Order: sequence, then structure tokens, then C-alpha cells
Amino acid sequence: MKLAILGAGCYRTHAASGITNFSRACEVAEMVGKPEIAMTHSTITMGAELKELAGVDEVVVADPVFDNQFTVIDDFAYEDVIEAHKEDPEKIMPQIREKVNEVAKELPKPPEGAIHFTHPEDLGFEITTDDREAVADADFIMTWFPKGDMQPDIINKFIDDIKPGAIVTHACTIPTTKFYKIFEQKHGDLVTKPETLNVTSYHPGAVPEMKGQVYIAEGYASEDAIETLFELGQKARGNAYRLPAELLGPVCDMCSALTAITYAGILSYRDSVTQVLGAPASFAQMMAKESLEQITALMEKVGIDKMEENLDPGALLGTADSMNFGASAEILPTVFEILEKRKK
Amino acid sequence: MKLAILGAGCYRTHAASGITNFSRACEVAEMVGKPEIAMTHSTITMGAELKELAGVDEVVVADPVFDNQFTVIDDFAYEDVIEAHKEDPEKIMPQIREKVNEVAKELPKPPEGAIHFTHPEDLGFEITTDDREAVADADFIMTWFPKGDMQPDIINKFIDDIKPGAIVTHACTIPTTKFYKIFEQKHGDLVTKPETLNVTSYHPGAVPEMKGQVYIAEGYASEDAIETLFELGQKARGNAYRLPAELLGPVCDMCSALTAITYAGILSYRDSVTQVLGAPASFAQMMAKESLEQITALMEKVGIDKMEENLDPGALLGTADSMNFGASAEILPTVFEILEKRKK
Amino acid sequence: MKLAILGAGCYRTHAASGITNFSRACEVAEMVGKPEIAMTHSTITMGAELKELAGVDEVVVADPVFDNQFTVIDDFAYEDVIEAHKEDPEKIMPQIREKVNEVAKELPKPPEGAIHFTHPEDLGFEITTDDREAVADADFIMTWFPKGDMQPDIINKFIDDIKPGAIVTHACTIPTTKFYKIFEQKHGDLVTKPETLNVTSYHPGAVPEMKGQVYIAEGYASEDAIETLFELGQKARGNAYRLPAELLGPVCDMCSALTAITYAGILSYRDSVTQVLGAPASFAQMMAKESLEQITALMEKVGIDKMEENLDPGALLGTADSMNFGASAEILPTVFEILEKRKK
Amino acid sequence: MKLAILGAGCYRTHAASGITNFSRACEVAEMVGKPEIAMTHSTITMGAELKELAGVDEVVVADPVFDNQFTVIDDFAYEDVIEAHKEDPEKIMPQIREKVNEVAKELPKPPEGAIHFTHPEDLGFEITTDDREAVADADFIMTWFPKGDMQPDIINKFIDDIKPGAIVTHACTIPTTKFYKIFEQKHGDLVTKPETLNVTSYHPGAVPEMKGQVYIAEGYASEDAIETLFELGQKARGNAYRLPAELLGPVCDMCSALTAITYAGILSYRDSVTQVLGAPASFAQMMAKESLEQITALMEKVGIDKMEENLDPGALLGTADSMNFGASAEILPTVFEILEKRKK
Amino acid sequence: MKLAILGAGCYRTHAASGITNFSRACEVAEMVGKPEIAMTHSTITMGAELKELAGVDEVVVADPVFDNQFTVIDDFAYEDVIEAHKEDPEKIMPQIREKVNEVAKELPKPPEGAIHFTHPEDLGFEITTDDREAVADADFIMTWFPKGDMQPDIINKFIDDIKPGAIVTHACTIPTTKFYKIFEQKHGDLVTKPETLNVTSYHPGAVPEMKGQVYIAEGYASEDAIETLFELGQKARGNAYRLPAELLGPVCDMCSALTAITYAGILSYRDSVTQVLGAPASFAQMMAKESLEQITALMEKVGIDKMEENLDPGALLGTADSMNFGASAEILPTVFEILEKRKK
Ligand SMILES: Cc1c(O)nc(CC(=O)O)c(C)c1OP(=O)(O)OC[C@H]1O[C@@H](n2cnc3c(=O)[nH]c(N)nc32)[C@H](O)[C@@H]1O
Ligand SMILES: Cc1c(O)nc(CC(=O)O)c(C)c1OP(=O)(O)OC[C@H]1O[C@@H](n2cnc3c(=O)[nH]c(N)nc32)[C@H](O)[C@@H]1O
Ligand SMILES: Cc1c(O)nc(CC(=O)O)c(C)c1OP(=O)(O)OC[C@H]1O[C@@H](n2cnc3c(=O)[nH]c(N)nc32)[C@H](O)[C@@H]1O
Ligand SMILES: Cc1c(O)nc(CC(=O)O)c(C)c1OP(=O)(O)OC[C@H]1O[C@@H](n2cnc3c(=O)[nH]c(N)nc32)[C@H](O)[C@@H]1O
Ligand SMILES: Cc1c(O)nc(CC(=O)O)c(C)c1OP(=O)(O)OC[C@H]1O[C@@H](n2cnc3c(=O)[nH]c(N)nc32)[C@H](O)[C@@H]1O
Ligand SMILES: [Fe+3]
Ligand SMILES: [Fe+3]
Ligand SMILES: [Fe+3]
Ligand SMILES: [Fe+3]
Ligand SMILES: [Fe+3]
Ligand SMILES: [Fe+3]
Ligand SMILES: [Fe+3]
Ligand SMILES: [Fe+3]
Ligand SMILES: [Fe+3]
Ligand SMILES: [Fe+3]
Ligand SMILES: [Fe+3]
Repeated sequence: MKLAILGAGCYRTHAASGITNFSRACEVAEMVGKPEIAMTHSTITMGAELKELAGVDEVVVADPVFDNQFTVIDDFAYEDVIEAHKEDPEKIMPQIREKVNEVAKELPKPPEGAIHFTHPEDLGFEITTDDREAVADADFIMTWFPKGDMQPDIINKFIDDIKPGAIVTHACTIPTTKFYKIFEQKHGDLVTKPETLNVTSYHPGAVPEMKGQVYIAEGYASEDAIETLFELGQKARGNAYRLPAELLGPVCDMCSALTAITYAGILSYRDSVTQVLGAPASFAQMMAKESLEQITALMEKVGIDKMEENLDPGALLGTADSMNFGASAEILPTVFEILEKRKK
Repeated sequence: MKLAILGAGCYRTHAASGITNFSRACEVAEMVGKPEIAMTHSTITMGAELKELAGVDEVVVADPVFDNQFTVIDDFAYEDVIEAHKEDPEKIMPQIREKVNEVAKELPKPPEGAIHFTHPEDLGFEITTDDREAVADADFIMTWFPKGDMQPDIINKFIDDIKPGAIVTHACTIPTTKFYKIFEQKHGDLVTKPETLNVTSYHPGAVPEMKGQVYIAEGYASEDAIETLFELGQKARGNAYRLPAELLGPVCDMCSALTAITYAGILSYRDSVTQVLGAPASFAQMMAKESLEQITALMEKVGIDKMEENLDPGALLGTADSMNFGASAEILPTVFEILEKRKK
Repeated sequence: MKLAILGAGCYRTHAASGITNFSRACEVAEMVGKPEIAMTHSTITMGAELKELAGVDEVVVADPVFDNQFTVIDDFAYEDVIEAHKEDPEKIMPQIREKVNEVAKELPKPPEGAIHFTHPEDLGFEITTDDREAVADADFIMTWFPKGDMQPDIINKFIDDIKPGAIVTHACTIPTTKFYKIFEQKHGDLVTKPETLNVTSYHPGAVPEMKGQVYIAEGYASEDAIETLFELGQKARGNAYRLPAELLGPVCDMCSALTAITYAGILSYRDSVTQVLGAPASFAQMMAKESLEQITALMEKVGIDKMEENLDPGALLGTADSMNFGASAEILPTVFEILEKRKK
Repeated sequence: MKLAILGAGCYRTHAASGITNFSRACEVAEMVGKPEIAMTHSTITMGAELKELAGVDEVVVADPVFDNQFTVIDDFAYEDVIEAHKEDPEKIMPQIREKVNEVAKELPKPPEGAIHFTHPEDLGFEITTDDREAVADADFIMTWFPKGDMQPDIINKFIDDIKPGAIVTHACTIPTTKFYKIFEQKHGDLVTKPETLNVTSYHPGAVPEMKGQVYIAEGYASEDAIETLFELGQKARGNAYRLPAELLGPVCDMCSALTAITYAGILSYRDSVTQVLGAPASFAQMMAKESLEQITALMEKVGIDKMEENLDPGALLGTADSMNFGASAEILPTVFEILEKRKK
Repeated sequence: MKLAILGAGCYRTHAASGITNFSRACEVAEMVGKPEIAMTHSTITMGAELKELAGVDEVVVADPVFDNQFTVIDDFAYEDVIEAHKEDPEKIMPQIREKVNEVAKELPKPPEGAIHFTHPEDLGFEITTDDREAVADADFIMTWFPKGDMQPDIINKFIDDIKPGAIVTHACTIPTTKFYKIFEQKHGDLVTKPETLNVTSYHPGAVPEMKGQVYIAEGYASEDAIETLFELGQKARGNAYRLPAELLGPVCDMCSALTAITYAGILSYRDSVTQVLGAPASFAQMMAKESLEQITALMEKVGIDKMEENLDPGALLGTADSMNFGASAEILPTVFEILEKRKK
């Protein structure tokens, strides 16, 4: 298998957030005995995992920055980073963040400059600035691009060079639907077998040097492609989730808390209805559909900031008690406390 | 099992059509050795099949007509009808149609009058005019009502008397969606297990005294209820089809020919794409979706009578040839002949 | 009239398909006594037809490739191609395909390289690499561009240089709706007469060197512009079809077979209903709308590959027979055979 | 031709409005020399016109009120009403209104009581309380029913007694779409020619005893039926309008003023664009669509009462002047005055 | 405050229209005693107003044209332009238009060439060709770009250089919704405070050198940002309007006349209903919604050019009279005259 990584990333925004570390990269470095992995970031971490843990034989990284100001900070010893991450990463992260922040004051932003600590060539990756050459014969094209509306112009330079059947993954900067539309080939004048590509995601939560795990979007790749990528992700990232593409946004670090609350509510309510009340799941679903749709419509109509002046949180208290049994009895206590505090 | 048939039917429109006979009723009469079944019609045929072939122990028929002018024509011997249907039903059907047509000139229409040839009491059915009493303890309520907008007022008289879990079937005079809405119980003030009913269909093609077979709508009954009814229908009607409720209309005697052509086209096209061209089914589906949606939208925009002045049938000929292989090669010959004759 | 062709095309994918030839180009070459037309392809064939058969006085072809590796293969004599196409094109096409395939191994793809056999300058066309200069004073701008999402950036370089009222046509790589949006001028601050353009298509089936005919999209150009282009296409391509723009995709070589089957079904069903049954076309249309919409919705809900496990093909057989008369009786035989073979 | 009028009407709400008279009924009375027509109202006026001016040979009026308290006020001489309506109807209308108002204090509302001044039997109409018998053999069924949600139960008693092809008209108390749904016969089990009815309207503006004219809804009857009814209406009501059914509501006495303003604006704007600016009508239409849709959406979003706090009327003044030429220059003066007075 | 103007504009289309002048620029020149303002145009006028009347301390103009053929016409004395605009601008505008038209024959269009009369550096503005440097530290980014589909590629070069919270305004060449989508940042992997921008408009009617006033789109910026911009616009442009973004198009110089007519109708009808009839505004709104929606749907269904053959203008006359009172009585006279002339 040949992996082509399109976009090496820059550390600057990771450092600037103040809240990331190298825990996962350090774990992988120790697993495979290659200390330089410990300070990889972004797609370089993910490529090193795929190469060293999942048997991906050939890795190329393409990014225009390699002909510009690709900057490798060498101030930090890999073994010191590994050691700090064994107990408290914040022993060393403040020094790293301060150095990166200083470099980023004058170093241009990508693709003119990028900040790394391990050169990808030292991981056995090929490097290039030519996306067309990187994707040649690639089985897995891992794209890591800026914001979605810039992606068609980037991709259309190399789309016709992609190997038929290749797995192509998108960054969270674009919805899967829109990324797929770049590749979708519909109508034609010559009846030849289409060069179908398998569009999906290989998207980490947080930043991949910090956390394992990976999210694989379903809906736009074959089952075989999803299974292949899921198994790679299990080996390389430590765990993987395959999920409908339309749920990627809702499970990101900004949104997931709300999706999680709502989902826990749906599942708990469903189980109270079917397991204790004894009604069909379809009954739970009909009630849930109307409840979810109407609370969502209220938010959109009046604004999330004005919901309480339209629906007093206290209005729910008396009637919500009626379903306080079974699975829902685990979650309602906290909900009642919250709504009691917020009632008019 | 108790079956409550709500609506006995009238033969008059069957006779008036000029195109029906008693072939199936005669077949069942011979199978079970009860000649009087041979001239049943409508729900009475279906009830006799369920009782005599599918083990339904108790049958009641409710219809207001039993207190009005329920008319049993006795001019025809069951054995003569059976004998005629062994080779040519039209030996006897013209005499039957003429008699029914004459009776129908003065006999009021249902529910004031109804024309039968076998009294249901002679089949071992209970008869009543009270729908509320008929449905008491019934496991299968087979409704056979006039046009859909009259059904809520009829049903609401007995809906609260129905046994929880009962299977309730609707006539083709109402869509399943609308029939279900009569029964749907949504919101409530007391958390008790809902008295869920299993809404479906048991609908024959043509008229049931003429043809076996039955259509069972999916979407609004439990899987167990659909399976129960499907197995009853196999035994009682000789065959059964379970299908999404929304397809009932499209498979009726007025519509099915078009649905059949379109479906045969979809399946043939799909198979050419996947089996010969080697593309994924999803590719066939994306093309089919746009093709079907746009040809449908054209019809709606300009009228079915004006399609050819907008899309010349000849416009399709050259390009349609490009997919002339595999399964599609069986159906395209006739299609090309048709479009060639219709081209501008 | 001045025609500006934007995009000369490359033969490589035509050769690679294994299924095209020069039949139409050869026919035109013989009609006008210019053998070099016989090995034109793509827009060059169409331009030669317009110039030599439809009186278009001035033709310019613009393509960046003219300053890059525009490659004219001279291995094949025009008269040998013409002679072979009189009886069996496959006497010579394999040699041509093999040569093109070999050249295409190393020649860059367009716009860096392109494969032709007749230089457009030898047809009396002006050549340029500047789209802005090509479109100056052009009455007909025939665009032949890659995939639709690349077209705005190409077109916006020259859109303000187009002559008011010009006819502008798009390749099948973009839907007419989306191409039109590039040109649509809505709001403004100075009330001056808009420089309205006439957006349509001039799109051949298959490849134009192989087959005559042309498809002209309606909906986004004046009636006068459509009529002008239709008459040019009749003369230049031998026949023409004008059709709603939204039907272009559905009539392409990949899709047309399905559209053709469905359309033949609609027309046949309509005619049985109106001509034999004697009902209004509106009755046929109401049934057809529901049938088409529901069979399409089923496909989308369960997948084209799973339709039969939801709607048994055999379910249609009994009821479809009821409309077996009139025009529908020509098409139903094949349909019944297909559904009988596929029934559960 | 046989006309069946279903609903005789009651005068009480006409009198109570304080604003109606018998001008049209008096005109018809004088035209045909039958003074008793002068104090007909509602459908009785329209039936008398159809019989006496349009050759309708047979008229029956059905209404339950004929077996209840059908009340004919005889206090007023027809010739005195005719004479007053020659110059000032308000010489006599106050006396009539006061008498009707007094009678209506104790007389039950229809169908238990109804107030007339001319018994329909004295116009040569048959009277009945049985709708089923009235519609027998009727070519034109003029329904005049209360509010739409009561109409299915009324109509379903007689729908199966209607002559195939009959013209059936609805009161303004129901939209044509909903009335049509009562009659629409879709699916069926026996392929016989449907008994298609021609659903339309014959609806007067104001009250028909006061004003001539009639509105005939298009969309749900054959062209022949609409033409027949239009020609009857021209003769009987003095003028007629045929219009899309969906525009009936918008042209009623409550709504028409707004529809008229908007329509005059659309037509004036269109003509300025095409005739003076010289742009295609499609350009005017694209601008008008967005303008109409967005002003409508604003009203719905903020409420008709809050539009000005969102869109200052003065915001339109400067830019609207730019189209002040041609047809629009006739209507803009008043509009500018209005918006100037309303500006913030 | 730092204002970055992205796009200096070109006068050529203003001159070519034949209908603009420098009235507002001259007024501002006289107000602040800087004659060179009198022949500014486009964003330069607006920048000079903001600097000289609204206290904006720092103005930079970025445009690629400054490194190409930025052309300052010096044939006209500022004081002569000011003097002419005191009484009749057409004393001098024809000479200006002719000169500009001649220059524009050979000068390339922007961004290769642009026509001005006052160099922005002579107004105290910084000039640059680098948008990224112009937006650095800018509080108000006034963009003035060509057609919307070119804007993402322009903006994405500098979007990450914008100061958090900056106000960013768009030209009328793009809808606010689409411009906002360029900037919208949705999902993310690191929970840091988003760098929210305040997207709105600062759009003049006509051309800003001719007319004061400005339109500020609501919906995509904070209330504080809208208020800030509204107050700047009041001072700098002389008046300002804040309105829902979706109404910008409808109030442009091409569309406003129709929007104005319709809005005046809505307000007049509403007031007749509430103030004279005494009904709730919600009653007026329900009627208006149906009227507006249906007249709009008719236009779309049949075409703006075919409305009268479907809805006779005369059909409205009789019923529209019924609401002829109150506010509507001011506007109906003209409407009735128009519809009377147009009736069939
Ligand atoms: C900071 C950051 C991050 O955490 N996550 C993601 C993706 C995700 O979470 O799904 C991205 C894109 C990112 O931004 P970053 O700037 O680190 O990476 C973008 C990369 O994208 C590269 N790039 C820009 N244009 C091109 C191009 O035309 N081709 C290629 N191959 N790389 C390109 C840049 O130089 C840069 O290395
Ligand atoms: C002729 C005919 C037919 O072939 N198929 C169907 C149904 C289908 O194909 O799905 C119907 C309804 C039908 O009409 P028919 O008039 O034969 O049957 C309607 C029956 O419905 C009965 N009925 C009317 N009102 C009531 C009521 O309130 N309760 C009951 N139980 N039956 C009622 C009538 O008296 C009559 O016997
Ligand atoms: C092979 C092929 C084909 O059969 N049909 C179509 C259109 C259709 O069926 O509707 C296209 C576009 C095509 O692709 P091909 O690569 O042959 O043609 C695209 C042409 O488009 C040219 N091109 C690319 N960028 C530009 C540009 O900016 N301007 C112009 N004028 N041509 C351009 C290319 O160099 C090339 O000659
Ligand atoms: C006052 C009034 C009016 O001006 N316009 C309309 C219609 C329109 O403008 O389109 C109606 C219905 C009306 O109400 P009105 O009460 O005058 O008329 C309703 C009539 O409808 C009759 N009616 C009620 N139920 C039935 C029924 O079952 N059958 C028949 N035939 N008439 C019925 C009533 O007794 C009454 O005579
Ligand atoms: C004539 C004209 C006008 O009246 N109004 C508007 C806007 C509105 O009414 O809302 C525009 C855009 C216009 O077109 P004009 O050609 O005058 O202005 C476009 C400007 O936009 C500049 N431009 C083009 N590309 C870029 C770019 O990448 N960056 C910047 N800063 N300016 C650019 C051009 O050189 C030019 O000066
Ligand atoms: Fe991400
Ligand atoms: Fe998210
Ligand atoms: Fe049926
Ligand atoms: Fe049907
Ligand atoms: Fe681009
Ligand atoms: Fe094509
Ligand atoms: Fe297609
Ligand atoms: Fe009315
Ligand atoms: Fe109305
Ligand atoms: Fe503008
Ligand atoms: Fe506009």
C-alpha cells in the first residue's frame, strides 16, 4: 500500500491553543522504538502510525511548503518529551509553546511556512511539492487542506492522476458531501467503467499527536474501502469509529457535548418506553421525532438566547416526572436540577 | 382467531364492469367441498377462504345492509357456476350479469341494498349491523369501506372497542397513511402502555372471487403482525405479497402496468451497469434517480399529453444504444421500436 | 458569424475507450471534398462542419495547449481512414488506437498536451491561447471545458469580453443550470439594458467525429437563439434535438437507456388510457405521477440493489395484466417476461 | 340542460352587512319581464338568470330547509324594489334590512330556517329536500354549502348519484383543491372508464343579487366544461372570468385590493423593463420573483405589523426612482407619496 | 479605526451609463474644503467621507491595479466640476463621459487598468497591491469585488490575516448569504474562542459619487457592529438604512420600484384592515400571504409575459372596490386605472 499525504500541517495553531500535547505521538514512539515520532504532529503522526503500526509500506508527503520555509525546530530532545509525557506533559509543553509562538511571529503561515520538530524524511517518507506525483499509484490519499472552498482548485490539479478505486479522505474543513461532489463523475458520452473513487475520512479528534482515535465517514465509499480504513485505523490510531458522514460535524470537539447529551437522552427515553412501558420502539420514535423537531424549530424561530422567554424551563418539570423510570431515571435527576434552577 | 369483516360488499359494480367472474371462488368451493362458496364475492369470499383454508375459527360480518335490503339472488345453481368455470366462465357470466344489472336498476345502493348469491349465515358467519359488537375480541378486523373521507366517521364509532394489538386492514379506497392516522394515538396525560393496533392491508387484485392473491401493506404494523397476515394470505388467497404501503396504489389494476414497465427498466438498467459494465450499484442509482426525477418533472411541467413536443422520442435513440448490452438488451428492442414510431 | 471554440480537445480518451471511430468526420470530409476533416475530433469536427456545411464564416479555436505540447499525429493518411470507414472502420481503428495509446503514455494531459491528427490551422481556423481575444466579437462561443467546478475560474477571465447577445454553449461536464449561474447578472446600481447572453448547449452524443446529431438545451436562451442554433445544428451535425436543459444528463450515453424505457412506458400507458379506455390524459398523468414518484422513492429509500426484497417483481404481474391493451400491449410482453424471471 | 342547485341560501347575513342591495336581480327582472326575480338572492338569483337568460331548461333547488322553516317575506312589492333600484336603492333597502333583522332574531339559522322574498317554486324551479334526487341526471350541480370541513359529509351522500361528466361547482367556503379531493377517484381494481366529473366554480363577487359577474376556476375540469360554463356565465351573469382555481381566494372581496395592487405593480414593472429598457421579460421575472418572495418572507418572519421597523419605507425611495419611466411611471407617484409619509 | 478598502473601482462603466454625475462627491468636497474629493468615485468617495466626516483615522486602499495601469485623468479642474454641480451637472458631464469613453477604448479593464480623477494618495490614503497587508489590524474591511463567484479565491488569500471582530462588507455582486459562507467557521478540533467576524454591507444606491445614502445588511454581524456601521454611514453618507440582508437585492436600482409598489400595497392594505375594518393585523397577514404567494406562483408557472391570458386584469376590478377605504383608498385609484386599461 502507498499512502500519499497531501498537507503536512503546521504546529502553530496547536501551540497557540495552549491545550495540546504529544501524548499519543510519544506512546507510538515508545511502541515502535523510534523516538523522533514523539514530536510529530498532524498528518505526520498519522503517517508514522500507519507506516510503523499498520504495515503501510510507502508514504509520500506533498506540500508546497517544502520548497518554501519548512521549519524544523530542534531545541527539544525527543527523549525529554517522551519522559515528560510519562507523568506530566506540562513539565515541557510551556517551553515548547513559547518557542513555537516566537517562531510563528515572523514565520509565514502555510503554505509559505510550517513548523515541525521532526522532518518527515527522517521517518522514511518521500517528500515532494507536486501533488500530482504524490498521488500517482497511491492507494490511500490523505488530504489535509484548508477551508473547503479552496479545495476544488487544489484537487482538480491532480484528480485525473488518482488511481481508480483509491481511498481519498478529507479534512474537517469541508463536509464529506461537498468533498464528494468534487470527485463525483455523473454523465458521460462513452460507456466505459467509471473510475470510481472511495471518498471517506480519517479524521482524528483533538490533534492526533495528542489523542488516538479516528473517525471514518460512511456514505461515499464502498463497504470494502470503509472496512479497510477502519482496520488500518484500529491498528494505527488505536481505535476507530465508522459513522454516517453527516455526523462528523456533530461529533467534533466543538459540538460533541450537545450531540452526546441529546443522544443519551434519546437512547434513555427509548429504553424506558420499550423496556418498562412495553411499547414498540416506533412509538418512542414518533414521540421523539416531534419533540426533537419542535425544540429545534423553537430555537431557530426565537434564537437560542431567547428560548426560556418562550418555553419556561419550569413548564417541563411536572410532566417530565411521568416518565421517570427505567433508563431515563438515570439522566432525569440532573435535568430536573438544571430546569428547576432555570425556571421562571 | 376471530375475524370481523366490516362491509359485506355489493356485486353490482362487479357485474356492471362486464369483465369479472367467479374463478377463484369456484376453485375454493371445490377445494373444501362447499359449493355455496362458488358464488361468494368481495369480503365474503375472503372470509370463507380464511375460515375454510386458514383455520380462522370465528367470522362475523357487520354491515348496516343486513337490516335494510340485503338481497340474495337464488336464480343460479352453485354447481352450474362451478361447472362453467372449469372451462369457459362466459358460458354463464352473461346471464348472471344481466340478472344483477336488472336487480340493480331498482335496488338501492349500499348500505341500503346489496346484491349477493350466498347468504353469509350459510357459511357459518355471524351477521350483525353493529360494528362495535363485531369488533369485540376480534383479532383481525377486515374493513371494506367506501371512499376514504367517509372512513373516520365510521371507524370512530368502534375504534375504542378494538382489542389491543388487533390487525386492522383497509380497503383501497383510502391510502394506508390516511387510514393509519385515524388510529394513531400520539400524546397523552397518563403514562400507560398504548393500545397499539397493527394497521395494514389484505387487499386483493381485481375482485377476490375472480383471482387469488393478496397485497399486505408494510410500515404501520409490527413484523409479527405482517408475518401472521402474510401466512394467512398464502393459505387463504393462494399467494401473498408484502410491500411498502406507499406502493399499494402504484400496483393496483389501473396503475400497475406503468409501475411494472418502469420497474423492469430500473432492474434491467441496474444489472447492465453492475454485471457488464462493472460499476457499483450506487452509480446506477445516481443515474436512475436523476433520470426518473427529470422525466417525472417534465410530465408534471408540460402535461403528459405534451411531452413529445418538448422531448422528441427520437432524441433518446442514438444515446440509448450505448447501453444496449446485458439485461437491458432484452427490453430495449421494444423500446426502440416504440420511440422510432413516435419520433418527430 | 464568428464562432469561438474554447477547448480543442484531446483524442486520448476516445482512443482509450476502444469503441469510437471517425465515421461522421469521414462523411463530412467526403461531403465537402476536404479529406483532412476525416480525422478531426471533438470541437474541431464540429467547427469544420459549421464552417463547411452551415456557412459560419470565421472560426477561432482557443486552448492553452497551443503554446504547450499540441501534438499532431501524421502516421495515418486521411484517404485510408475514409476508405476504411466506407465498409469496416475496424480495419484501421486498432492501429490508430494503439498509436494514440503509446503517445499518451508520455505526452502530458491537456492543457499541457493534446493529441490531434489535423491541425486546426489547416482547416482555416485561427488559433490562439488567449480566450479573451477569441471571444471578441464572437456570435457563438462553444466551450469545451473540463469538469464543471473548474469552469467559473476559466470563464470569469473572459466573461466581460463577450459580445452582448452571444450564444454560449457548455460541455456536458457541467449542468446548464450551473453554467448559467456563471453568467447570470442579477442586481445592479445603474439602470442600463443588461448584456444578456444566450446560454444553451451544442452537445453531441457519443463523440462528434463518430456520430452526427446534437442536443440543444432550452431554458436559458431566447427562442431566437435556440432556433438559430437548431438550424445550424441541422445543417452541420445532420440532425438536432432541442430539449429542456434538465434532460441533458438523462439523455447522455450513460443514462439514456433508462430514460428511454421509462418514457416509452409513460407514452404507451398514456395512450392506452386515453385512446382505449377513453379517460382524460389528466387521469393517466395522476396515476403516472404517483407510480413514478413512489418507485423512485423506494429506490432511494432501500437502494437500487435491494428493491426486489421490498417489492417482489411478481407482485406486479397479476394487476399489470389489467391494462394489457392498446399501446401498452406492445411493451408489456417483454416486461412480463422480465418480471416473471425475477419474481420471488 | 338540468341544473341542480344544492343550497338555496339565507338572506340574513346579506341584510346584516348593511351594504348590499338587489341591483342585479332587478336588472334581470326587467330584462325578462318577471318582477319576482327582483328580490331573489344567492343561488336563486343565479338559477333564475341561467333559466331565463341562458336557456337552462330545468332547475331544481335542494335544501333541507324546505321541510323546516323556509320563510318568504311578503312585505315588499317587487315593483317598488325595481323602482327604487332605478335611481337610489337606499330608498328601500333600510326597510328591508330592518325587517330581515327582526325576522332573524327568532328564526333559526339554515338549514332549520332561511329567509327569502320569492319562493323558488314561483320561478318554475322544482324544490326538494333530497340532494340525491336533485342531482339525478343533472348536467350542472351548483353547490352552495357552508364551511368546507362540513362538505365531504354532505357530498358523499350523493356523489355516486352524479351523472358522469357533470359540471360541479363549489362555494367560496372551500378551496377548489379541497373540493376536488372529495370527488377525485384514483386507484381501482377494475379497469373501466372513470366517471370523471368536471369540478370548477361559478362564484359571484359580492352577492349575486347585487352584482353581475362570475368567477370560474380552472384546473380541475375539462376545457370543454370550462368553456361551457364561461359561456353560460357570460349570458346569465353578464360577464365571466375564468382563472386558475388557486387565485379565487386572492380575488375575493376581502383580498382583491391587495392582489390588484401587486398585480398592477408586476405588469407595470414588466412593461418598463421590456418596452423601455429593452430587456427580456425573463429578466423582469427573475427580479420580480426575488422581490416578491423576499417581501413576502419578511412579512411572515416579523409580522405584517412590524415590517417598517425592519425595512424602513424610506429605504426604497432613492433606488425606486431609478425605474421611474414607462408604465411604472404611472404608479410610482402614489407609491412614493405613501412611502415618504411612512419613512422613519 | 483603520479602514481597508479592497478595490478602488474604475469609472468606465459609470461614464458609459450616461446617467451619473459627481453631485455627492462635490457636496462632500465643499463640506470639508478639499476640492479633490469632488471627482472621487466608488470606494474612494466613500473612504474620503469616512476619513473626513466620520473620523476614520487611517485608510488604506488595496487593488492590484496600482502596479498596472492605474490612470488618473487630469483634464478636469475640481473647481469647475464643483461649480457645474451647483446648478446643472450636465454642463460638464458630457465632456467627462466622452474623455473617459475614449480612454476606455484602449485602457485594459480592471485589475489591469482603472480610471480615476483623484489619486487616493492625494487624499491621505495608503496604497498597496497586497490585500494581506491592507487588512492587517483593520477594523473595517470594505470589499469592492467583481462578481461573487470570483470572491472566494480573492478572499481566501487574506481571510486568516483579518483582525478578530473586524467588520467586513461585501459588494452587491454577491449576496450576503454567500459572502458570509466564505467566512463562516463551523467545526473544529480545539475548543478556543472563534475569531468571529462581523459580515455586513456598506452599499450605496446608484454610485456613491452621485448620491449619498448607504445600505447595511443585517443578519450576519453583531448588533454592536451594525450600530457602529450605521452611525458611521449616517455621518459619512448622510443617511443610512439597516435592513435584512435578503432585502438588499430587492432594493437595488433595478428592483426597488417593484418592491416599493408591493410594500406600499401591503402597508396600505394592512392599515385599511386594522384601522377601518377593525380586524387584527394577523387577519390582514393571512390574506396577504395567500395573495402574494399565489400571484407570485402564477408568474412563475406561466411566465410574467403571460399572466394576463390567465388572470384577466379586469377580474380584479369589481372585488377590489370592496376594500376601497382607509389607506388603500390612496393607492387603488391608480391601480384601477391601470387594470381597466389592461382588461380583456
Ligand atoms: C492546523 C490544522 C489542523 O489542526 N487540522 C487540519 C485538518 C483537520 O483537522 O481536519 C488542518 C488543515 C490544519 O491546518 P494546517 O495549516 O496545519 O494544514 C494545512 C496544510 O495544507 C497545506 N497546503 C496548502 N495548499 C496545499 C496544496 O495545494 N497542496 C498540498 N498538498 N498541501 C497544501 C499547507 O501548506 C498546510 O501544511
Ligand atoms: C364494490 C367494491 C369493491 O369491489 N371493493 C371495495 C374495497 C376494495 O376494493 O378495497 C369496496 C368498498 C366496494 O364497495 P362495496 O359497495 O361493494 O362495499 C362497501 C360496503 O361497505 C358497507 N358499509 C357502508 N357503511 C358501513 C358502515 O358504517 N359499517 C360497515 N360495517 N359497513 C359499511 C356497505 O354497505 C357495503 O357493503
Ligand atoms: C475528452 C473530452 C470529451 O470527449 N468531451 C468533452 C466535452 C463534452 O463531451 O461535452 C471534454 C471536455 C473532453 O475533454 P478534453 O480534455 O478532450 O477537452 C478539454 C479541453 O479544454 C482545454 N482547456 C483547459 N483549460 C482551458 C482554458 O482555460 N481555456 C480553454 N480555451 N481551453 C481549456 C484543454 O486543453 C482541452 O483541450
Ligand atoms: C350567506 C351565504 C353566502 O352569501 N354565500 C355562500 C356561498 C358563497 O358565497 O360561495 C353561502 C354558503 C352562504 O351561506 P347560506 O347560509 O346563505 O347558504 C348555505 C345553504 O346551504 C344549505 N345546506 C346546509 N346543509 C345542506 C345540505 O346537506 N344540502 C343542501 N342541499 N343544502 C344544505 C343551507 O340550508 C343554506 O341554505
Ligand atoms: C463599476 C463597479 C461598481 O459601480 N460597483 C461595484 C461594487 C458595488 O456596486 O457593490 C463594482 C465591483 C464595480 O466594479 P469595478 O470594476 O469598478 O471595481 C472592482 C475592483 O476590484 C478590483 N479587484 C479585482 N481583483 C482584486 C483583488 O484580488 N483584490 C483587490 N483588492 N481588488 C481587486 C479591481 O481592480 C477593481 O478596481
Ligand atoms: Fe479536524
Ligand atoms: Fe462540530
Ligand atoms: Fe380494492
Ligand atoms: Fe393505482
Ligand atoms: Fe478558484
Ligand atoms: Fe459530452
Ligand atoms: Fe446521463
Ligand atoms: Fe362566496
Ligand atoms: Fe380572499
Ligand atoms: Fe452595487
Ligand atoms: Fe435588485
